[PDB]
Amino acid sequence: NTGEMKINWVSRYMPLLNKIAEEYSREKPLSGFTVGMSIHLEAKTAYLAITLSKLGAKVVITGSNPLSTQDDVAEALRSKGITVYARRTHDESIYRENLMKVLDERPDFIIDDGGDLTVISHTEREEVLENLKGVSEETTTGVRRLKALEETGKLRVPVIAVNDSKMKYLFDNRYGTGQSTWDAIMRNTNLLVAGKNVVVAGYGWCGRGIALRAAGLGARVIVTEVDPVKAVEAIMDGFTVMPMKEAVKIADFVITASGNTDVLSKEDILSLKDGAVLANAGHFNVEIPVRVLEEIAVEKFEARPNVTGYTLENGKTVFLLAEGRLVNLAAGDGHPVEIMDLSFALQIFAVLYLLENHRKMSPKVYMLPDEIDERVARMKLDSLGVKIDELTEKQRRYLRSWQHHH
Amino acid sequence: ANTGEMKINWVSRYMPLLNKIAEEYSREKPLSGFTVGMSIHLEAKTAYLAITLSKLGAKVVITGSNPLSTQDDVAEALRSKGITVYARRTHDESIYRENLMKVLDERPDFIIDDGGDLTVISHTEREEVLENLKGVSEETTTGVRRLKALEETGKLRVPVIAVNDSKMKYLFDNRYGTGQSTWDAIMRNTNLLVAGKNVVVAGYGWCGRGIALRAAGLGARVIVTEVDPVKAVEAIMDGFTVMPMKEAVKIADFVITASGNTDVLSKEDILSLKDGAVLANAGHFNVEIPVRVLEEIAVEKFEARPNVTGYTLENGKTVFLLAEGRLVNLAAGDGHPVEIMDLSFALQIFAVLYLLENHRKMSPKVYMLPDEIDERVARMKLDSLGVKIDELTEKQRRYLRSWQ
Amino acid sequence: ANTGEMKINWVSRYMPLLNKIAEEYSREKPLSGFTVGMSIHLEAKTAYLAITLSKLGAKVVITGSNPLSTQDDVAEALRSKGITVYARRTHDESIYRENLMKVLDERPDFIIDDGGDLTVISHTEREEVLENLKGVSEETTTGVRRLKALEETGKLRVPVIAVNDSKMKYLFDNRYGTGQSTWDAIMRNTNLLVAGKNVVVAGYGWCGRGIALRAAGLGARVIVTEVDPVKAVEAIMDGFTVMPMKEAVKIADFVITASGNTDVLSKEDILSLKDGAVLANAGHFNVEIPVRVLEEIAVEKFEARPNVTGYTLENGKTVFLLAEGRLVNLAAGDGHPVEIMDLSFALQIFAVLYLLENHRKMSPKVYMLPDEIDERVARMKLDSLGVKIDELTEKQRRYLRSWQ
Amino acid sequence: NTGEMKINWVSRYMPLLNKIAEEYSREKPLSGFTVGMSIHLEAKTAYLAITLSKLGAKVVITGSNPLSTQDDVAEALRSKGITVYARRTHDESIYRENLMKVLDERPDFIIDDGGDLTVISHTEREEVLENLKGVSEETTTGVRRLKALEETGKLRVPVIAVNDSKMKYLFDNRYGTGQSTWDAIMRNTNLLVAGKNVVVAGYGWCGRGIALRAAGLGARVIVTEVDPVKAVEAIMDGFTVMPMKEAVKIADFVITASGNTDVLSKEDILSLKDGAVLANAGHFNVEIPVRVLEEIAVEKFEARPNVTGYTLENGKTVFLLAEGRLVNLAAGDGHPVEIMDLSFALQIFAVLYLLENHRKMSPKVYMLPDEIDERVARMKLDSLGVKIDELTEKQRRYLRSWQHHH
Ligand SMILES: NC(=O)C1=CN([C@@H]2O[C@H](COP(=O)(O)OP(=O)(O)OC[C@H]3O[C@@H](n4cnc5c(N)ncnc54)[C@H](O)[C@@H]3O)[C@@H](O)[C@H]2O)C=CC1
Ligand SMILES: NC(=O)C1=CN([C@@H]2O[C@H](COP(=O)(O)OP(=O)(O)OC[C@H]3O[C@@H](n4cnc5c(N)ncnc54)[C@H](O)[C@@H]3O)[C@@H](O)[C@H]2O)C=CC1
Ligand SMILES: NC(=O)C1=CN([C@@H]2O[C@H](COP(=O)(O)OP(=O)(O)OC[C@H]3O[C@@H](n4cnc5c(N)ncnc54)[C@H](O)[C@@H]3O)[C@@H](O)[C@H]2O)C=CC1
Ligand SMILES: NC(=O)C1=CN([C@@H]2O[C@H](COP(=O)(O)OP(=O)(O)OC[C@H]3O[C@@H](n4cnc5c(N)ncnc54)[C@H](O)[C@@H]3O)[C@@H](O)[C@H]2O)C=CC1
Ligand code: NA
Ligand code: NA
Ligand code: NA
Ligand code: NA
Ligand code: NA
Ligand code: NA
Repeated sequence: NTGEMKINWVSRYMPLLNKIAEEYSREKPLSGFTVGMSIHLEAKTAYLAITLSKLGAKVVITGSNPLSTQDDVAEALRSKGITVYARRTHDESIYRENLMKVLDERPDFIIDDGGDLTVISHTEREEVLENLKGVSEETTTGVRRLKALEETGKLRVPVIAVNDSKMKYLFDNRYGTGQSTWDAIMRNTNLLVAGKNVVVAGYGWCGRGIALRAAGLGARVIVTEVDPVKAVEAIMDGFTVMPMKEAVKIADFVITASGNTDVLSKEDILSLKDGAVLANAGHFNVEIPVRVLEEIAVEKFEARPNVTGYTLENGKTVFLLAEGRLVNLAAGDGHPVEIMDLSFALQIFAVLYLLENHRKMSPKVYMLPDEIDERVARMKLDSLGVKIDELTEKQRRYLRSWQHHH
Repeated sequence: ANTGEMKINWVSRYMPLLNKIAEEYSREKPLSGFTVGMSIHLEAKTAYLAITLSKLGAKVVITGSNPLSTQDDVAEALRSKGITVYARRTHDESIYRENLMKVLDERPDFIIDDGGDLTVISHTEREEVLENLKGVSEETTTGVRRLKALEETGKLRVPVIAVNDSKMKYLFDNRYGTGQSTWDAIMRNTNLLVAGKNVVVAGYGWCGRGIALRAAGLGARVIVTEVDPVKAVEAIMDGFTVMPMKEAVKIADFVITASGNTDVLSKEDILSLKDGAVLANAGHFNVEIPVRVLEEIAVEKFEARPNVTGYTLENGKTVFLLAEGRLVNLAAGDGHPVEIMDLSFALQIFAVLYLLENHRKMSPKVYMLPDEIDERVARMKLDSLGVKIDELTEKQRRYLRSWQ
Repeated sequence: ANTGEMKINWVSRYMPLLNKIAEEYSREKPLSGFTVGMSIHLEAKTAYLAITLSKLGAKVVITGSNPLSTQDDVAEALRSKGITVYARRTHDESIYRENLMKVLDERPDFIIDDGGDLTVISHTEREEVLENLKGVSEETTTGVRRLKALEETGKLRVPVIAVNDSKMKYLFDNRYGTGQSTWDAIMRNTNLLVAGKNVVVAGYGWCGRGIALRAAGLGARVIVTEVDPVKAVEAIMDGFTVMPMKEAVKIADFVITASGNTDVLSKEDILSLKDGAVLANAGHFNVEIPVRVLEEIAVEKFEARPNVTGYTLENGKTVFLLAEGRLVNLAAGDGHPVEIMDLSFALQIFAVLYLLENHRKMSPKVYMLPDEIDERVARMKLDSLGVKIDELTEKQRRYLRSWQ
Repeated sequence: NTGEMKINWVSRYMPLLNKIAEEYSREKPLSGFTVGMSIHLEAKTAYLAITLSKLGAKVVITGSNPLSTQDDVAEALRSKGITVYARRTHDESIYRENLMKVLDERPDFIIDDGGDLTVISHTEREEVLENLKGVSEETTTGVRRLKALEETGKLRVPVIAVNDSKMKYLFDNRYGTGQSTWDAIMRNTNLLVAGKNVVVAGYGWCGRGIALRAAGLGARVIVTEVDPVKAVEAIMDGFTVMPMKEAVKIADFVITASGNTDVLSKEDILSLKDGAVLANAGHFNVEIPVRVLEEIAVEKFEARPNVTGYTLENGKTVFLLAEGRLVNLAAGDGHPVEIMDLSFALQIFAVLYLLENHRKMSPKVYMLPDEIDERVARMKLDSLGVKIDELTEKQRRYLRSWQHHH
C-alpha cells in the first residue's frame, strides 16, 4: 500500500507532530472529545488526524478531494478508529452530504479548510452549534468568510485564525507554496520556464511566493493587482505590472492567486496565445472561469493527465491545469512535509488552546496567540539542534529605556 | 554650479514623488506659517525633502543626525535657498548637541526626527518646546522604541507617527534598499570578496533580513544570530544557518549588527574573532559593536584604510571596524537609492500633513502610519511610472465580502 | 488517441526545431536508404527525434537505454508509425542486451548512442556491424569517455561525434536544464523541504554545477566534493562549501552524485550518514552510489515509497536511495524540459547529417561537434523565436582583426 | 598615506602572493632580470610589482591611468627600488612616451595589459625585441591583438595568454567583474537598479557576468549580440535579446562589454531616453563613441564626479560614466582583492615559466600551461584550509576502461 508507506514516510519527517505525540499520548488531553475535520485528504493531513487520535480525540474526517474507492490513506485511517467520509467525483451534492455527516457526530472542535463546515453549521445545523466549542481555520479564504460571518453578528463560536500568525510567512514562502506550485506545473507540462512570460494575478502572500519562484526559475514575471500598495511592491521586487487584459496577450503561463472570482474574463481568454497554460493557486476554482471555458470552447480534449486543452473560436488552443483547482494540491504534493508539520503543530496547539479556554473566549475570530507561535518555534529549533542567543540583563534594560547609553 | 547645488540637481531628476508633491501644493502652500524642525543625515536627498517642505510653505530648520555625516556643501546650498541650517561637520559632541538645541530654539510646530533625539530633549530638558509642538514623525525603529519608552513613563505630550512600520517598510528595508546600500558601503571600503565568506548578521527583523538576503545574493555563506525563536526559525526557513554569536564569531569573515540593541558583541566574542575579521554596524546607534571595549582591550589601534580602524588584540590578532561602529550605509556609503528615499520622504511629508490636520484628535502615543497615506503614495508612484492596474468589478466586491 | 500518441502530440507542439527540420528536408529526404540505429531513453521526446529522422527518409531502429525507462505506450505509438522498435519495459537484463543485439542486427549506417553501448558491442562482439556502420553520434560524457578509451586501445573503426561537449552543453547542463529536472525528480519523490538542508553534490563538471546551482536557488546549503583542485576552487568561488566526502556525509541531508565515476560513496561513507539521509545519482550508470554495497551491508531493505528504497543499517540508521541508484531525472522524472531536448535533438540530427556527408574524411576518433552546427541550430532557434540580433559593420570587422 | 595603508591592506588579503614571496624571496629566482609592466596602477597591481621585486626582479612600470603628481602608491613603489613612469592626463603622446621609457630599460619579460607594450616593441623598438625573452598578456583584447600579430608572421617572442585559462571563469564571474562593475555604477549614480531596463552589449565572459549581476539586483536584462550561439545562451539564461537600435529606446542603463568598436551609433544615442546612463566595461574606450557624444551634444556638463551629462538636439540629456572608460577600474575598485591575488599568482608563475622555458618555446601565443592552473588551485585550497577527495585505485582503472563495471 503506497498509502500506508506514504504515512510511514511522512511520519519520519514530521518531528513536531512526533514530539507532540510523544509528549501527550500518555495523558491523552483530548480523550472524550470529538474533532471534526474538512480537509484535503492525503498522507500528510492523515498524520495530523492520527496525531489528534493519539492525543485521545475521536476524529471524524471528510475529504474535499475526490478519492478512489479503496484509497490507501482513507483505509489506514479507518483501521485506526478514525472515521472518514469521502466522495468519488466533484459532485457538490455528495460534498454537502459529507459535511453533514461530520456534523452528525456533533464535534466539540472543528478544523476547517475554507470555512465550509463552520458556515453550514451556522445556517443549517444549529443543534450542532450548541455542542461546538471552537473552530480552527487554516486558509485565507476561510478566515475572510468567517470574519464576514462575524461581521453580521451571526457567529456563535470562537474561531482561531491560524492563517495569520508570525509563520504564514513560512507557509506561503517561495520555498513553501511557491515551489510546490511550480513543481506541479512543471511535472504536468514538462515545459521550460526560463525566458517565458509568467503572469501572476494577485501579489499577496501566496502570489508573491509564486512570482519569486518563477523568477528564480528564470521567468519574466508579470503581476496583476487591484491594490496599489501591492503593485508597487511587485515593481520594487523587480517585476512588471500591468492590467490583466494586457498581460494575457503575451502570457505563456497565467497563475491566479487572488482568492477572488473571475480573474480572467472571456475577452481575456480570447487574447491568450496558442499554447498558453493556465493554472489556479487560489482556494476555490472560480478564479479562472472554467464554466466560461467550457461554454466558449469549440472543443475540449485531454492533452495530458491533469491538463485540459480548449480550442477557441479564434482557432487557438489554450491549456488548463487540474480543471482550475488548487494546482499544487490537485496536481502536485501540496507543500513540503516539514512545512505541513509546522502548520499542523500550530493547528494542534490551537485546538488545545480552545479546549482550555473556549468558555473564557467570545464568539469572534481570534488571531493565533503569540505564545503558540513561540512554542512551536522553540520546538522547531530543538528538533533542528539549533541554539540561539538570549538577552543579557543590560540589554533588557537598554531596550525599555528612552535615555541614551551615553 | 557649486558642488552642493550639483548634488541636489542630480537627486532632483530622480525624485518624482517629491516633485509631484511640490506641483500639487504649489498654490495652496499648506505649511505656510508652520515651522518644521528636522534632525537627519544631511546630504542631497534629505536636502531635497527640506526643499520640498519649504515649497509647501514651511519654514524649515534642519540639523544633522550626526555632525560627522553632514555634508557642508549641501548645507551651504540649503542656506542659499533660504533654509535655516544648524549643522557643520564636526567631531565635537558638545557642538552637535548645541545644534539640536538651536533647532528646538526655533520652536517647531512639527518635528521630523531620526532616532527620537529632538523629541526626547523636548519632553525632558526643553519643555518650552511643548508650547508650540503639535506632532512628530519618526523615521527609525530605534527612535520609535525610545518614544514608546518615553510614552510608557508618561512623559510624552504630542502624537508621534512611526513612518517606519508601514506596508512600505518592505521597500525601505528591501534587499534592494538597505541591503544593497549596506553591502556597497562594506565592499567599497574593503574591496573584499563576499562570495564564499562567512557573513554573520545579528538580528533578523526587516533590516537584518534585507542585509542577509543581499549577502546571500552575493554568494556569502550567511549565518544569522537572534534572541527571538520565531525570527530564528524564519531565518532557517529562508535558508540560512542560525547559531549563537559566541559560536558564529569563531568562523566569521564579516559580522554585521542590525539588532537595534546594545553590546551585540561581548569582549569574549571579540577575542574569539579570527585575524582579519571585518565588523560593521547597520543599526541606528554606535552601541551594537562595543567601540569602547575595542579601544580598551586593544594593544594597537590604527587606521587601516579610510573608514576602517584596525584593532590588534592581546591574542595577537587584528580585527577591523568600519566607520567607527556607526551606521555603515550612511557613514561610509550613499545611504539608500534615490528612488527609495523619494518614496520614504513622500510618506514623511504626508505624515506631517496628516498631523497638521488631525493632531488635536490624537493622543500622546505612537501611531502607525495611516493606511490611506500608503495607498495615496502608491497610486502616485504607479501614476508616475505610467503603470495601470486592475479594478474590482461589482461581482468581485460582492464575492469578497460574502461568506455565503 | 491512444496515450502514447497523446504524449507525442503534446511534445510536438513544443519542439519547433525538429518541426523546422522536417519541413526543411521534407522533399529531399537526405537519409533515404540509410538505417539509423538508436539506443536511448524511450519516451515521447526521444520518440519525436525518431519520427523526425524517419521524415528525413531514414529507416529508424530503436531500443531503450534501459528497459526500465522504456514507456510501452510510446513504443507502441512508434510502431504504428512504421518505426522499428525493439524495446519492452523489463527488469530482465538478458532481454535488455538481447534488444541491443536486435538493433545491431539491422546493420545501421549510423548510430545515436547513449552511453556508448551499441558502439562498444559493434567493435568487440559484433564486428559484422562494421560492414555498414559509417559513424556514431554519442550523447553522454560517460559514453565519450568509454569511446575514447576504446579508441586508445586501437579498436575504434568509425568516427564518433561528441554532441555532448559543445558551445551548447551550457544549455543542456544548465541549472534550468539538468539541474531543475534533477531536483523535480527528487522533490516529487520525497516531498522533502530543500531550503536550509545540507545538499552534497559529488562532482563539479557541467552536470554537478547545474545541480548545485539549482539546489542553492532552492535555499539549500550546498557542499561540493571533487578530486580536481581547479573544479574545487571553482565551486568555492561560486559560493559553495567544499570538503572531502568522508566529512560531508556526516552532515548531509541529500547526497547527489554527478561525477561519471564509480563508488563515489564508500561503505565507510555510508555508515557515517545520518538517519533519514537521501541519496540519488545524476550520473549515467548506476555505479556512482554502490547499490550492491547497500544491499550487502543492510539489515533491512524495503520500499519506503515509489522510487525510494530504504536501507536500515548495522548502526540502526536508515538511509534512502532514489530510483535504485539510476539516473534520477530520467528514471524517476521527466528527463529534461521539452524545449531543451528539441535543441539537443536538432544538434544530433545535424551530427548524423554531418557524418553522412563527411565520414570518409574522418578518422576513427572522437570529434567535438563542429562549430557550424552550433551556429546553424542557434540561428534556427532565434528565427523560431522571432528574435533579431545585430550584425558587424565593415569598420568593426576590420577593428576586430587588427592588432594596430 | 592612503596609498601605503592600501598596500598594507591589500597585502593582508593576498594569501597566494604572500605564499609566493615567502617561498621564493630567499632564492630570488628573478635576480638579474628585468620585468617591464604596462598596467592600471593602484594598490593591488602595486603588490604584484612588489612580489616580483621580492623575487629579485628589476621592475619597471608604466601606469596607463592618469595619476596625481604625488600618488601614494607610485611613491611607495619608488621607495622600494621599483621604477614608475606615470602620466597626469589622458594624453596619448605621454602614454606612448611612457611605454618607450619602459622599453628603454630593455626588459627580459613583459607583463602587458592590452598588448600595447608588445605591439610597439615589434613596430618601433626592434633592438629591445632581441633581449625580450617572453610576454604574459592579461586581457581578452590584448590576446586578440597578439594573436592577429602572430597571424601575420611578425610575432618574435613567446606570449603566454593568461586570459584563457581554466580560471578566466573566476575573473569574469558575476562575483568578479560583474559585481565590481555594478558597484562602480551604483556608487557613482545612487540609482535603484531593481525594475530598470539594463542593456548589456556582448554576452561573452565579461558581459554574461554583468548581466547575471544586474538580474540579481532585480534588473530587467536585455542583451545585444552579433553571435547567434551567445544570443541563444542569453535567452536560455532568461534574458531578452534584441537589436541595439531597439534596445536603446527602453534602456535605463546601457553597458558595453564587447571588446569591439562603435557599439552605439549616433542614431542609437538619439533614441535613448532622458536620464539614460551609459557605461563601458570593455578594455578600450571606443565601444561608446565619446567623440560622437562630444560632437552632437548641444551641451556637456559635469553632473557628478565620474558622470558627464550630454544634452542632445532632441532636448534629452544622457549621462556617461568615467568618460566611457573601463568603468570598474576608472570609477571603482577594479576587482576584489582575492580575485586579483588569483590572477596575479597565475601571471607570476607564467613569468617564471617563461624564464625557465623561453628558449625551448616558439614565437607564438601559448595558452597558460595546465600545470600552472592546478598549482595555483592547490595553493588556493591550502590557504583556505580546504581538503578535497583523491581518486582511489579502482576509480583510476574505471575511468580509463571502456568495459562495463558489470
Ligand atoms: N495553493 C496554496 O497552497 C495556497 C493557496 N492560498 C489561497 O490563495 C488565495 C490568496 O491567498 P493570500 O495571498 O494569503 O490572500 P492575500 O489577501 O494575502 O493576497 C490576495 C491578493 O490578491 C489581490 N487581488 C484580489 N483580486 C484581484 C484581482 N481581480 N486581480 C488581481 N489581483 C487581485 C489582492 O489585492 C491581494 O493583494 C486565497 O484563496 C488563499 O486561501 C493561500 C496560501 C497557499
Ligand atoms: N542601516 C539602515 O539603513 C537601517 C537601519 N535600521 C536600524 O536597524 C535596527 C533594527 O531595525 P529593525 O530590523 O526594523 O528592528 P526589528 O525590531 O524589526 O528587528 C530587530 C531584531 O533584532 C533581534 N535582536 C535583538 N537583540 C538581538 C541580539 N542581541 N542578537 C541578535 N538579535 C537580536 C530582535 O529579536 C529582532 O528580531 C534599528 O536600530 C533600526 O533603526 C533600520 C532600517 C534601515
Ligand atoms: N542526469 C543528466 O541528465 C545528465 C547526466 N550526465 C552524466 O553525469 C556525469 C558527469 O557529466 P559531466 O559533468 O559532463 O562530466 P565532467 O567530466 O564535465 O565533470 C565530472 C567531474 O566529476 C569530478 N569527479 C570525478 N570523480 C569524482 C569523485 N570520486 N568525487 C568527486 N568528484 C569527482 C571530476 O573531477 C570532474 O570535474 C556523466 O556520467 C554524464 O554522462 C551529464 C549531463 C546530464
Ligand atoms: N571591465 C573588466 O574588468 C573586464 C573587461 N574585459 C574586456 O571586455 C571585452 C570582452 O571580454 P570578453 O567577454 O572576455 O570577450 P568575449 O569574446 O568572451 O565576449 C565578447 C562578446 O561580444 C560580442 N560582440 C562583439 N561585437 C559586438 C557588437 N557590436 N554588439 C554586441 N555584441 C558584440 C561577441 O559576439 C562576443 O560574444 C574585452 O575588451 C575584455 O578585455 C574582460 C574581462 C573583465
Ligand atoms: Na487500497
Ligand atoms: Na533548544
Ligand atoms: Na494631540
Ligand atoms: Na572514416
Ligand atoms: Na603622496
Ligand atoms: Na591542502
